[PDB]
Amino acid sequence: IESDLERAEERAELSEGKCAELEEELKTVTNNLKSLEAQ
Amino acid sequence: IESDLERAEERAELSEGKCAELEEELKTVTNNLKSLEAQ
Repeated sequence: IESDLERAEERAELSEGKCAELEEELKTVTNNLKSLEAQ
Repeated sequence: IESDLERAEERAELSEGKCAELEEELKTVTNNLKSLEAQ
């Protein structure tokens, strides 16, 4: 169960980092879309 | 350790669910941006 918990924490950290990066990417993409939609 | 694994799996699977929703949101907004920029 300890061996289970360590890899569970590792994948959780990886997923959280990926989610944060994708949230930043979403913010940038929607900012560019809003800027381009003016024309 | 069992309790730790339980709530770890809980918020982990919540994280991948949110990540998948964010992935599809990025895909659709990118498609919309490409469609607008095509013309």
